[PDB]
Parts: sequence; C-alpha cells; structure tokens
Amino acid sequence: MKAIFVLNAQHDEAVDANSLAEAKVLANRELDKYGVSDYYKNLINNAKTVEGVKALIDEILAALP
Repeated sequence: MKAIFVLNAQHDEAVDANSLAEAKVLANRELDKYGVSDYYKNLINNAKTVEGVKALIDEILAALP
C-alpha cells in the first residue's frame, strides 16, 4: 500500500529475537536435508542461545564420520 511501512529492522539488528528464530530455522533445515531424527530438530527448538545452535550442529556434524 502507499502508506509507509510500520517499524522496520532497517535501522539495525537490535532485534535478537528475529536472529534466534532464523538461526534455529536455518539449522533445522540442515537436519531435514540430511534426514536425521526429528528429535534433534526438536532439540534445536529448545536451544537457549545461537552459540549452542552452531556448536550443537557442529558437534553433531563432527560426530558423523
């Protein structure tokens, strides 16, 4: 619509919630492509912080031969 867009994240990434959701969504996709058990995807949903999201995928990816 011609109206002006409401609040936008153009200013800065001051919004960490959006990044947490995308980080979990992007990490979940990697499990889906590999075809791992849905349990690991569910575990990502409980990831408290992104550092745990990358380390959990990295430890799981490193665990495989």
